[PDB]
Amino acid sequence: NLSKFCIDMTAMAREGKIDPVIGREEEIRRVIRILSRRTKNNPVLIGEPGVGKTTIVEGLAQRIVNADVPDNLAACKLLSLDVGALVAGSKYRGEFEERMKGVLKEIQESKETIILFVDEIHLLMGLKPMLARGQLHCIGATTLAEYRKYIEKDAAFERRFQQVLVKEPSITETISILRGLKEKYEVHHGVNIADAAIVAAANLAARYLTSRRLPDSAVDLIDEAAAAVRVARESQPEIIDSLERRLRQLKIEIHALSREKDEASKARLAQAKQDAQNVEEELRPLREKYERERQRGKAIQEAKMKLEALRVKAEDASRMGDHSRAADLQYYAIPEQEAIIKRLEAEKAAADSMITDVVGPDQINEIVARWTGIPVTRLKTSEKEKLLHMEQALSKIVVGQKEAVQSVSNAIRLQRSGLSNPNQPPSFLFCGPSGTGKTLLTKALAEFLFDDPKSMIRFDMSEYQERHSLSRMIGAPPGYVGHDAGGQLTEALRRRPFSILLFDEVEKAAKEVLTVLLQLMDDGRITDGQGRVVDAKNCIVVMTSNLGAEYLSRAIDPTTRELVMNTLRNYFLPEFLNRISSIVIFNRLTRREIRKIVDLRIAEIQKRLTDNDRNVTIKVSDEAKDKLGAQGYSPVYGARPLQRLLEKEVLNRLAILILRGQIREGEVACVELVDGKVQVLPNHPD
Amino acid sequence: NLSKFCIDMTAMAREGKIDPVIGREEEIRRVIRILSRRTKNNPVLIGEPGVGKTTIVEGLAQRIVNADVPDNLAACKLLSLDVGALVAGSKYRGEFEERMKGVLKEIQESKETIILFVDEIHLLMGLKPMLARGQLHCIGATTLAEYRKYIEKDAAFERRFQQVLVKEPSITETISILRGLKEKYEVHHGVNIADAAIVAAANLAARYLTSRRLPDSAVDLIDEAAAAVRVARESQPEIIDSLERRLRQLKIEIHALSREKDEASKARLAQAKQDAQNVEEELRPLREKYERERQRGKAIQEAKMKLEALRVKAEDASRMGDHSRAADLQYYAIPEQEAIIKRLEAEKAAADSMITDVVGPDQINEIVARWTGIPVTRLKTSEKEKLLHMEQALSKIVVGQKEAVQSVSNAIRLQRSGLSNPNQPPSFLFCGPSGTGKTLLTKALAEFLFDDPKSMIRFDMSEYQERHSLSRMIGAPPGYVGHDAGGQLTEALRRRPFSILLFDEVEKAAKEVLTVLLQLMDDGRITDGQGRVVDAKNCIVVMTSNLGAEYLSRAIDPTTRELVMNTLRNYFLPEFLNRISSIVIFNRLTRREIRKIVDLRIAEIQKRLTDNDRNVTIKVSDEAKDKLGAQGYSPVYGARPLQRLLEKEVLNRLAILILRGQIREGEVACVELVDGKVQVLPNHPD
Amino acid sequence: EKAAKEVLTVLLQLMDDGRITDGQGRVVDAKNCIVVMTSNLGAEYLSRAIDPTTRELVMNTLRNYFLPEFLNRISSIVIFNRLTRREIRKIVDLRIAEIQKR
Amino acid sequence: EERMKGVLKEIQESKETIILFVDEIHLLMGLKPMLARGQLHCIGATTLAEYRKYIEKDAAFERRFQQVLVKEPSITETISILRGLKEKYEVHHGV
Repeated sequence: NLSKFCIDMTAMAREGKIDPVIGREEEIRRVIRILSRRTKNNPVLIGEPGVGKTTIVEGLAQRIVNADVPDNLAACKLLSLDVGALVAGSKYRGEFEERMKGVLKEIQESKETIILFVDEIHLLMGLKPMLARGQLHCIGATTLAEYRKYIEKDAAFERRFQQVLVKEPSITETISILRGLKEKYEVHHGVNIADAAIVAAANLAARYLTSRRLPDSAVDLIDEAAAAVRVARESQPEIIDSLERRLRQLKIEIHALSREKDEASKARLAQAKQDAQNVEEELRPLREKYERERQRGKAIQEAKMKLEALRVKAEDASRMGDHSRAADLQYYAIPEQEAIIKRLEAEKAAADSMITDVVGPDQINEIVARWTGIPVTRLKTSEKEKLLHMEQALSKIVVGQKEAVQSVSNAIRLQRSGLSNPNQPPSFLFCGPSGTGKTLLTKALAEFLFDDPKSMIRFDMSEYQERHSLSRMIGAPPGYVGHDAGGQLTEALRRRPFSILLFDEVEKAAKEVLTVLLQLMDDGRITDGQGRVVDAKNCIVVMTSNLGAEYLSRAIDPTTRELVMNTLRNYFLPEFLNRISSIVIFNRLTRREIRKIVDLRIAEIQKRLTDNDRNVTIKVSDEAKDKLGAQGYSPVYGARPLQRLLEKEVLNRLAILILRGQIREGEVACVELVDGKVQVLPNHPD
Repeated sequence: NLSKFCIDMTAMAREGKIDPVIGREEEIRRVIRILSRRTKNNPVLIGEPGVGKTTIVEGLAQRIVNADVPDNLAACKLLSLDVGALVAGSKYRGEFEERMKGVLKEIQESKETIILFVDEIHLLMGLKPMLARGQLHCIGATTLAEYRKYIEKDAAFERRFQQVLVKEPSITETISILRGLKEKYEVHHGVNIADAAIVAAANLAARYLTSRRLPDSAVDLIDEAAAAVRVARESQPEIIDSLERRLRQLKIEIHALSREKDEASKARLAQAKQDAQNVEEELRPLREKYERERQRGKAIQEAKMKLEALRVKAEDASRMGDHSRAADLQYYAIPEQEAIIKRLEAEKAAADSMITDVVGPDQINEIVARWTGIPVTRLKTSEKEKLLHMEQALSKIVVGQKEAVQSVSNAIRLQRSGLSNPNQPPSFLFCGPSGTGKTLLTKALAEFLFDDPKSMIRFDMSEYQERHSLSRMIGAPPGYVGHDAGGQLTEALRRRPFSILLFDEVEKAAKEVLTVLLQLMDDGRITDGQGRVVDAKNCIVVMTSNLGAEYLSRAIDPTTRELVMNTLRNYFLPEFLNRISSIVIFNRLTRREIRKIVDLRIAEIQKRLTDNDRNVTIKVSDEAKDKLGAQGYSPVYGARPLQRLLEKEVLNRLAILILRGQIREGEVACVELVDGKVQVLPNHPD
Repeated sequence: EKAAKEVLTVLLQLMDDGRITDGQGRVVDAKNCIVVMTSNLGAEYLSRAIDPTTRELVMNTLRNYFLPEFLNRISSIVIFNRLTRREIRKIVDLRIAEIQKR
Repeated sequence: EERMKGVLKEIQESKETIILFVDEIHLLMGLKPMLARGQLHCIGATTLAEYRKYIEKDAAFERRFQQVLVKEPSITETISILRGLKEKYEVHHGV
């Protein structure tokens, strides 16, 4: 028989080597209905890669072999066969097609109803399975795109098929499947785990390592964690290996002195004999407890092995009816094995590097850290304390609208508390003069709430005032030219959902993209031109304005607030306008805060000084700062100009004397001013 | 002889593995006489996808095999080539090219005359049918879109053909064809079906499903419901299975306990044998009647099967002319098979309960439900009970304008009553204050008549004050600015046959807008600017206004209403105003309805608290309710901002304390107005 | 000044990435590199006597051409002018020096 | 193919857990050793280019491997490893 390429699922099912599936049953029954459906028997599943749609097929087969299934299909069997393996048969398609017809017939001339799951089904593209008229069955599963690319472009084949979707499970579903496979994996490493670590780890992978999808992601996370900790238990303790290297060098010394004959040699001979003694009679306690734990875990492993083997054999026999041996094996070998395990556990509990075989969340934390280099500190923060401190925290970054800060704070608070629409994320639309750090405000926001620069994006609506600009920016359905670039916005949502959304020049926008953004607000997602309606619940969305700022006199009054109220209600649909978290405003910039910013400026300057060993002592006279500020305020950009202004107007002469070294190590940057012109004074000429 | 890629449809007919389709038989005669022509007898069908135009082609073939033929086409052979798999599966067009060649020439090897069906002939473009008009026939079918974009371009190839069209099936067609398919699917399934179930099914299938096309949509959903009923029928009852599982446990326990020396084991073992006999004498009656009804359905299936077998054998002999032996079969098996059928129905009805072969509409209703996310609880009124509870149900949504909603309900009753002008759906003029749930009322009607928000689209007359707005709303020819996006209302109606048409604040829409939408509404229809066919007599249209608020004095009297309507008729065409089925009057919202409104809002709050485990109770004190109403009362807009007012007032500090924990789960959010500025009275200190 | 503003965008990235993301996504560091870009609009204001008043005219002349922060993510603005007849003759002397060298 | 199986077979003929690192693994892609998970053991290594060219095509391998890049070493590290080398290199040429 040419079962060469085939793999009998039902075999391992009876064998029980297949992993125990969990959850997602209604889908299974849907599959069933599709099978017994006459017109198009074809279950053709679709989902994102890696999710182990495979796992789902196998779980259905598992449910099958228990015979609690469609009767007309209970007598049927399932098996896999890699299409790549079939085309691995030969090099050329011609001789290959002989193998293929062999496949189609070999199953055809099979007097027992058995079905094949054609994984990666689309690869039929590269046909013969027009033989499908009920005499046979298949099972389809592959990604959406290529399905639309080839299957959707074949009527006859497809009018005989029925797309099946795959929802991506959520946190709780992880919790389920992970708690399930916990025992299996712990055995395969002979280890222990606690739950809260699993919970966190799941959430964490969900948050940051997101180039892949739930849930197998957090699974392999568990994997690597357990591997690392199992490597540590498998490895000798640091005291043990140091002891052993020591004693090796100790017997080295002992005998090297046994060669020489002089009183010092014999002295350190006896001394190194005592050394090797001490170390050996100390290690053999620790050495032997290490060995004992090795043996304990060993016995544990093999006991679980025979335990589950008996379990699967007994389940098989019960499915058969071999009652006598089934019952005796069950109520004899299971209980004694339980006793074995419980006395093993008792002795391990009494055993008190002695590492806790149980893993810890901190472990996963370190792992994800080296996965993304992100400071471990920020991770172990539950996203709650930061909330109870974010307000003043970000105040410590920029100042100027305490009220705006605390407002957006309350907004995100009400989001995370879950006291609103749980699907439409909070939305933001600013107004006021640039220079404050509005951008920078959002920036600190992100790197505090997602802890990443790239978490920010940028959108400037002059670039988005043509309807076709909208088209390209959201991408177009594959039937259009936008198929080669797609939607940068959309694709950004894809790659990193937990991120931030900037929008600017919104006054200069096209009305249509304005409306699709309004939808996004009320949608919490966007129906792409392709069908992948990608969530936004992990997003933050900001729009910019500076128009009414012409009202801003240095001074907060409600009067001007209503001024710009109308000044905006005119601009956009008041219903649309009802979709901000709350109206976001600004104000003028009194001198005091500006010179405070100057203090922050000289601060980051001293920071740059600290970046290297160079001690430099910035002495900004009060009046220095005073002139700096009083000069560089921009009625159009505030200190954004003044920033680089002072940057130049110090860094120049600073680096001058630095290159010159005339102001030497440990010296003082006496930041001086000369008659209305700032001039730091060199401690010396050449 | 590479017919391998093609199937002899005529054979399949003589094989009798096809389903006799009905309807469009005049189209059959059309294409028949076309093939009788010598001018250009190779037509193309104008066909919308998903109509099973296939089914048409096969009906053609079936009539063809049975003397329903112009003698010129005596023994022509309709065959079926999978053109798609043929063209796209070729990795290199050369093999594709030689395939095309070979099939072409071998067609000319017409040992008998054949006429192959082919589709998507544009896919043959991307000119090798060099002699199609000679030595060749063409069975074409597609939408007019492809005919235009590819065929209407070329001259010779196109002019070789003729145009024929088939339309969307009416209800009645589906009715008949489903009545046909009833028996076929039954015989494939061995279950029962209710006529009216099918009727209401296909009805809702038209109501919804516009994605897919009738009829075959109704067919497939019927099939799915059927298989669901079949899966339940295939399964043994869950109570029996559970009992038998318990019984297997009991057998194992018996084998385990009999080998034990203890009167505990012996007593429970006697108990186990006893209850084994119990559950056996329990299930085996029900188990055997399950087996029996299964044998009944099996007799049914095989009886109908041999019925069809002998009947088509007799039909074959008829086509042979064996009237002697054909009539012998007809009068020796057919009515006797029917008598077998009658006896089977008799014994099955006499069995009458856990499993029913019939298909309650509820089942397919659940199917379409999880196809739409709406309970059939909604999908059972035919708008009748939707009316007979309209007043009350809508009141449960919004209140305060009992007169206005009353008139709305009356005129909508008239619309449903089929006696008012069905061409011109009743139209309405909201007129009163603002922020009164006005747009909320619009959406309320929208859903209450559809139970879905997508059936309502925003169209404010404020953007539509001019004839430029006219051109953008009504669409335009290719040469005007209101055309590129189609027309807003044009496309809006192009999608929906059932929706409401929002005309907000129409005192902005100029008289010209009144007159053009009069052209529209007077039959609920006009011709779009883009140049298509559009009619929405099933849709709904409603206008709004608020200039009557200015009349309204803080407490509707016709006195003020009189002058209001005067100002309207002299501001807006009184003849056009006569198209308004009812002027929707409103008054000053007194404080009681607003109190109840805020109560509904805090209800939305408490229920979103329920939306998670985090759920405490609000206690809005009377004075708090009243004061907050007085505050958020916006005489400019009723209390439209009062909602944001209230939420920002309480919900902020609420969540603050919550995520701090000053009040824990389930307890009271005692909203007690302190100093007129209520504070969320905490319960747990620091 | 004639550039496609999206090429300008990728250049601005280069200015602010230290590297660049490509069609392969991969990134290659340019920290050890520098960049040059020129214009010749100011010739309008070119009339020898260095005066500030013109420089702001030029600054706005190019503000309207690019993004503000783009013109700020720069390291420094560059300015040129015509040549003094004396330095003209000087560079000619350099030329004849080149000549005698050849 | 057959010699490849022979050694592949020869793998199965193993006293202890035989591990066969392989480089250029793309060379076998541009599937044969899809036989036994658990029996065979290699380490992957190539250019990121080759990663996307052949690693990311067969979904089987995609579930069967995990990548670890190699950051470019730095200068001080060069100095160190070069001291290491320097020892043996001079030993090779006594200067």
